[PDB]
Amino acid sequence: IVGGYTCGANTVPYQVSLNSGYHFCGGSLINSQWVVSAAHCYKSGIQVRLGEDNINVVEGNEQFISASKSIVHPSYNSNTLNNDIMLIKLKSAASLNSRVASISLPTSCASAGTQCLISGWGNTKSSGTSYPDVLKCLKAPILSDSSCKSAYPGQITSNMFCAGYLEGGKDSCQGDSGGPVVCSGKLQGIVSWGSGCAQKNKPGVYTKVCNYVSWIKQTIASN
Ligand SMILES: [Ca+2]
Repeated sequence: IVGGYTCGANTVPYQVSLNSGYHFCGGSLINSQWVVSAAHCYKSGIQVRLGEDNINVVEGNEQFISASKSIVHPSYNSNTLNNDIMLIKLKSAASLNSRVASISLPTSCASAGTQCLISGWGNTKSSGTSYPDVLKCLKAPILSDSSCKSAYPGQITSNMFCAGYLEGGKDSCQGDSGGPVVCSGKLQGIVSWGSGCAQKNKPGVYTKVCNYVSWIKQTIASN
């Protein structure tokens, strides 16, 4: 997250870190057994880390649970990042508590102009690299479809939305991929892509989770 703030330990209790020996992506806990992330975060060999604040210090509220299964969307296209969504099943259920909690899936798609909470352990610099140890947060508004398409001509599908600030300075970034975009208390987006981070006229692009609720529900009813 570039231009964000330190969230505060465990104030984003649905945020997970995906670890393959190191943190490499975020995700969102949607019930005790399942995490939503980005398909471009797929790796074999994922451990889900819940209850994290500092990802480099065991502070006492973590749960580390191996994935048993990962399910990339059947229509994921890694070239365009259309359908950039994945489900990860935990080998055992998380113990839900004040620090480890699920986020609701949406009933309706979020509206342009809504301010959402985006969070992650990704890079904090637009130019260069600095990765934080504690979770960072950003409030960013959803942009209109027309503004999103103008920013990335020929690249935005109906399964993507833009959020952020066209002047630059505030955005998600590498290492935040797969993490949540929460709007009105629901998971509406997944950190998916953008041209650099926090550059002028290049807002973040997010997977539109409301288009995937029926797939998520049928897949979790079946696995
Ligand atoms: Ca920790």
